[PDB]
Amino acid sequence: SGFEFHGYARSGVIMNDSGASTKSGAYITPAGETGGAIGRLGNQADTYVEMNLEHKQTLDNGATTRFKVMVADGQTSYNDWTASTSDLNVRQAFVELGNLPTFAGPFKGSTLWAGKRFDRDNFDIHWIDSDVVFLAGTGGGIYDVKWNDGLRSNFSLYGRNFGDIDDSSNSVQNYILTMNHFAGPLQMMVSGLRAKDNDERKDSNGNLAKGDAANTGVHALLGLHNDSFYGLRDGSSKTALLYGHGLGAEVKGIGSDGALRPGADTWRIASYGTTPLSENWSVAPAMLAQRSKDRYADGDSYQWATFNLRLIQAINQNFALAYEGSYQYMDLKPEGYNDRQAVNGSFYKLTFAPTFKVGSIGDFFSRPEIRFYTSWMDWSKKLNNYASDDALGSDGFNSGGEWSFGVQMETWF
Amino acid sequence: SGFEFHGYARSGVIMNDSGASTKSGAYITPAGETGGAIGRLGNQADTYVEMNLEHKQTLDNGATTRFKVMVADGQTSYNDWTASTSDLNVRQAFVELGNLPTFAGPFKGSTLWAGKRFDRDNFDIHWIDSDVVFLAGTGGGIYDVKWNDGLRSNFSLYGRNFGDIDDSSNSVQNYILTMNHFAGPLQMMVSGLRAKDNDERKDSNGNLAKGDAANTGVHALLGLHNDSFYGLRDGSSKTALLYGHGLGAEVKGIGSDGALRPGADTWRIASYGTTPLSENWSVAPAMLAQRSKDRYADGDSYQWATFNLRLIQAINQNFALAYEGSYQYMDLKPEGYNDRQAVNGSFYKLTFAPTFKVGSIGDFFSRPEIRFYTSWMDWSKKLNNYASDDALGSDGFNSGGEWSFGVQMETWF
Amino acid sequence: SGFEFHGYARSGVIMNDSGASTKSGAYITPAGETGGAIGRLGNQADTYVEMNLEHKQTLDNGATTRFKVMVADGQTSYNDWTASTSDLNVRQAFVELGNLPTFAGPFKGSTLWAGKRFDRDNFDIHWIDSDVVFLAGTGGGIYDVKWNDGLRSNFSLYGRNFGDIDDSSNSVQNYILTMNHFAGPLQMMVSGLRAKDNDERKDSNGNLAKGDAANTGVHALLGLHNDSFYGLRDGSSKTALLYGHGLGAEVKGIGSDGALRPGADTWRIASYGTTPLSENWSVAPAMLAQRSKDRYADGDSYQWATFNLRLIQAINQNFALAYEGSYQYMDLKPEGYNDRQAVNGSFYKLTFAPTFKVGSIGDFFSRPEIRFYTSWMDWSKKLNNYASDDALGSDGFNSGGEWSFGVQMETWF
Ligand SMILES: OC[C@H]1O[C@@](CO)(O[C@H]2O[C@H](CO)[C@@H](O)[C@H](O)[C@H]2O)[C@@H](O)[C@@H]1O
Ligand SMILES: OC[C@H]1O[C@@](CO)(O[C@H]2O[C@H](CO)[C@@H](O)[C@H](O)[C@H]2O)[C@@H](O)[C@@H]1O
Ligand SMILES: OC[C@H]1O[C@@](CO)(O[C@H]2O[C@H](CO)[C@@H](O)[C@H](O)[C@H]2O)[C@@H](O)[C@@H]1O
Ligand SMILES: OC[C@H]1O[C@@](CO)(O[C@H]2O[C@H](CO)[C@@H](O)[C@H](O)[C@H]2O)[C@@H](O)[C@@H]1O
Ligand SMILES: OC[C@H]1O[C@@](CO)(O[C@H]2O[C@H](CO)[C@@H](O)[C@H](O)[C@H]2O)[C@@H](O)[C@@H]1O
Ligand SMILES: OC[C@H]1O[C@@](CO)(O[C@H]2O[C@H](CO)[C@@H](O)[C@H](O)[C@H]2O)[C@@H](O)[C@@H]1O
Ligand SMILES: [Ca+2]
Ligand SMILES: [Ca+2]
Ligand SMILES: [Ca+2]
Repeated sequence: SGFEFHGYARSGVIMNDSGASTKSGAYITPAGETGGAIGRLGNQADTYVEMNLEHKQTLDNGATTRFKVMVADGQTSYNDWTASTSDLNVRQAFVELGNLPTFAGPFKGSTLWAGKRFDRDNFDIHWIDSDVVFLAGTGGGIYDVKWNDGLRSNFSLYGRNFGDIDDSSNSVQNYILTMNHFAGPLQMMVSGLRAKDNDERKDSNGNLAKGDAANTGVHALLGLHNDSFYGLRDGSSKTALLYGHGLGAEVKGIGSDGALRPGADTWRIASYGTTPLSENWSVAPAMLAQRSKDRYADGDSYQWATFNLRLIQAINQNFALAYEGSYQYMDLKPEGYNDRQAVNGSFYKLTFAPTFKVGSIGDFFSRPEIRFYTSWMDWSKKLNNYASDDALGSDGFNSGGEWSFGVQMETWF
Repeated sequence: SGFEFHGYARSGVIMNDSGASTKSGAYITPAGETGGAIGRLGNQADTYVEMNLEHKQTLDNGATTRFKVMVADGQTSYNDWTASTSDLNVRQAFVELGNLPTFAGPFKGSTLWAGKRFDRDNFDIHWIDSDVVFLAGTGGGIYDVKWNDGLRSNFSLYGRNFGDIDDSSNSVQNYILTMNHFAGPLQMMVSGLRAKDNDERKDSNGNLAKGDAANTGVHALLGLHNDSFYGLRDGSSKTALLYGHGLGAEVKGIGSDGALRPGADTWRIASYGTTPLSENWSVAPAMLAQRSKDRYADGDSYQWATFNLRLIQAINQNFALAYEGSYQYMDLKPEGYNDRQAVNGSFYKLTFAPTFKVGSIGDFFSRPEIRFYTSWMDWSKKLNNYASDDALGSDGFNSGGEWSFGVQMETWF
Repeated sequence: SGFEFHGYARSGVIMNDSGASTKSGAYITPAGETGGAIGRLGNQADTYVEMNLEHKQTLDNGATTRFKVMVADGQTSYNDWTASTSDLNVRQAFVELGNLPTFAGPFKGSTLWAGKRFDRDNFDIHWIDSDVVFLAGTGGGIYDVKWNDGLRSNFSLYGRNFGDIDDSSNSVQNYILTMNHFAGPLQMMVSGLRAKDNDERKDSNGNLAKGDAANTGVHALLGLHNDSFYGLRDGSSKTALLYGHGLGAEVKGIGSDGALRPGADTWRIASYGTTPLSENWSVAPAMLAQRSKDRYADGDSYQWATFNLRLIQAINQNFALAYEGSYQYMDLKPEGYNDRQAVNGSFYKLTFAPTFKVGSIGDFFSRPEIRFYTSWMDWSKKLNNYASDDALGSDGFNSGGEWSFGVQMETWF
């Protein structure tokens, strides 16, 4: 065949009760810095776009060829001309050679790839704008090596960079070796990471950028992909247990954190489900919790847990009422790192969003959708103290209740 | 259906009688700073490109779905690699849900939209590179609410930003509420603008960026869309009378000027027509005049009137001779704002441009076209004094007559 | 017709025997600064992408219409988000009017164009990532003016810029006039270049950027396009003899070098061939040699010669073994320019690269291909002294043997 255009786009407005700007984002809480994402409905004011241009090809012998480029940009500005603050950048550029006649045995229907890409098998928890696992970078590998006709595996090498790619003395390559095995509903992912002399990166001045930074890492994922809402109702669900040590201590963006100590230790649990309550109501609960010790400073600790609950109610074939509630508890002990002060407390979010679409309302993933919304946000005052250049506690976002309103669209195809 | 690729692109060269650079642009005159556009033929040396990638969709029930992104860049450099000066940026990203089976009554054939976009109903005077009205930003709204079967209306909320989107104390959101009514050839547009605490934006130093800047504004447009050359000959024409106060004092780019005073008052007239003189000649006159008082400085005044005249002459089915004459009078009293000195005088432009195309020559909008040209420009010497970093009066562009030559292409599809 | 998406994309990884970064690139040798490219197989660690979006159109009368934009970006970073270092930029934007019913005689099937583009008739030596001739910029022209039914010619005007396009006193336009004639396998190209007052460009401080820089230039290309491997075996081959003086002294990127002296004199020879040794082996030898005197400093001299040899061996219908050997000699006498020290010596490169593809292996240009590789590089220690911020001699790339490994994809469609 030929060309295909795919992509994602969110774009909207959010204002407080006075018709002016406020803070918003799935990562605005102090916990957000270590991955503590909260509900995103009516809580995203940026114009984010991803453009996927593809060149597919099928040969008569069954062999496939595929090329894809991803160009992305994310703007907080509402203006029609954002050249000065543009973030337009090529995120992906890779080729896939699939179903080769020459590959036999366990390599029968396997697909070889190379270039810069997001791993095909990454997966996320949509309502919280957080990936469960996100393996990206530049490299190569093979998908779907079928063993015994009931155990498939992926093997790959992904390369990333740490520090300033322009400053040779403050730049390091981080490599990741990963084997991903799938056996029915079960998934076992194991990665080995390594960035030689990461601890010896000198900044522009001549001093050590870190000194106690890790040079290696280990990462693992244990996942369960169900075809029912946790086995008790129609729907679907996914549960994943993540573990990381050293450079592997950042369990979502694998190999994306160059500041982790050798002893940085992380455990994380991601879980969510989709289930129809009635021919008009659908519910999707999700939880993300993490425990990270000795991450950036000796003796530090970052603990938080997010609970998100999205509910849609079909009224028409085109109109639905969506609701979202987020709850997050956090206890962060930064030990002076980044001028952060130890903090603990909770964050809450309530959103009511009338939604229009043409697709199946009971489907959380049917996308052309336009929504109007209102949110209420509150939190323990102590969280204001985590940072001084933070969102919580800045000018006009420190009181108890904060109200926001807006309109936005979101799609993918 | 699926994917659609649409766009615009102009690109070419302009040199003076010595084979070296000169000044060019529809906005080069002192009047240009307040909107005083002049003829653009042979007067645009940049490579400007707009790329529109769309994903349209039609459901069996008549409902439509549409997503569009616009990526643009504008370069003055003639080089094949402009990475260092690139202005590539996402101008638009929106979705439209049209003709929903669930929308009845006045909402019958209406289309709902959200995201970042240029209003569907903006319209321009092409030969002068000036929109009559340009509503753009991020928001949402609805098009074509049919009342009594002879009165359609559009309602919407558009959001924009003033100042540095990165500097929190020098950054403000400006919101625009607008109702646009159409009744046959008549159009009545009304907008309310509001940017809370615009007057309190402190620059990076700590001082007020303005102090006497407006926080609100009002804007109106009275348009007449004819199906004849001003009712006296075959063709078409449009006339619009624009008025603005406060933040609405910038009558073209609505909500785009954050330095306007509360008492800034502006009146503007836009008018043009298209008419075939014979089966081989076509003429298009256009006029843009403006009166703006107390705009940026107390007691200031900007007045100017542009007269453009584009003539084409079919010689073949592929060759045409195009001519353009521009005349502009201006009287500007800046009262010391920006180091500008009060000035008054006139500007002239004559352009002869052999043109090649495949489309209908009598049509001013059939686009694939390549043109060669020569231009002569002259103006009142006094205009050289408006500014010191101006175009008129810079090194090599201060004498009486100024000749230019070049080639350029222009399209849209 | 409508839309066409075409492009090029290379993307991969290169690491040394310690799993860390190394130097790589077809232009890393001291000779590279004056065009001395070496083998590129397994010697390109960047993610370079070119996206070509086109809008073609054919009218019933045979007349064609074509619009093309090329958007490119090149990153050395392996990361999935390169907004901070993005080089995304519009490289081309042009229109072509082909086969006009009105064009008769020698203009019969000729094609008119204008805008920013790379000349349709540029051609390169692929394995060494070097164009033989590269005419690009902004202008207009005509392709295929048929004389006597055995002599075709292209005539064109190309515009380029020297210096900082933003700094008016350090900015100059360089214009190129070129006539390119083809008579069977023979090609004769002649260009006149001129940048008025190039020698008078004052940098930001107020001093002359150069002072002894050239204002004009001359360029000539003599080429032979064969339908056999140098007339002794099946295949193909091309040989070109290039000459340049003054501004024409940079014989590849015509009009792209603003620092050349008036007496800069350059001779270059490019030649390569393609030939199948057997139904499984294919060989492609290539040579690039250059002699450049009085280039940037009076009495300077840059001489070098690159010999590249690519060999592929089909093992399957999808698996091939590719080998590449590069040899380069250089004798450079910079005469103090840029802090370079006169140097002489040779560079060697051996690369073994198992390659996967679906297309014709014996075809060096069939593209979807994924390769794994290992390279060995060594050079005369003296070359380390050419510059201090060079690649040869930097930290960890100064010893004798340097090994590298990696995987990468490369395509075009
Ligand atoms: O359809 C798969 C494809 O969609 C993207 C957006 O282009 O992700 C969106 O859709 C997913 C469902 O398949 C959601 O889980 C996700 O949150 C949403 O952004 C791609 O990332 C994915 O490849
Ligand atoms: O799939 C792309 C990739 O983008 C990230 C940012 O790294 O998230 C953006 O794109 C998603 C598309 O699926 C959106 O759902 C998300 O809202 C947006 O921020 C990744 O999380 C995702 O893997
Ligand atoms: O065809 C409508 C579409 O064309 C654009 C360029 O993409 O505007 C061009 O064509 C108009 C005629 O429809 C001209 O009036 C205008 O000056 C010209 O740039 C778009 O702006 C418009 O949506
Ligand atoms: O339509 C896009 C929008 O771009 C502006 C700049 O804001 O003008 C550019 O794009 C036009 C496309 O119609 C071109 O005709 C014009 O020459 C170019 O500068 C607006 O005026 C226009 O509405
Ligand atoms: O196929 C022509 C077209 O391909 C490009 C890449 O898009 O060049 C590639 O293919 C050429 C063979 O036709 C190679 O010689 C060249 O090295 C390779 O990059 C374009 O440059 C060319 O227009
Ligand atoms: O064809 C585009 C043009 O790009 C240059 C850089 O000016 O080279 C890049 O693009 C080529 C596409 O054919 C690639 O083959 C090449 O590897 C890449 O660096 C020119 O050499 C080429 O003419
Ligand atoms: Ca805070
Ligand atoms: Ca001046
Ligand atoms: Ca060196």
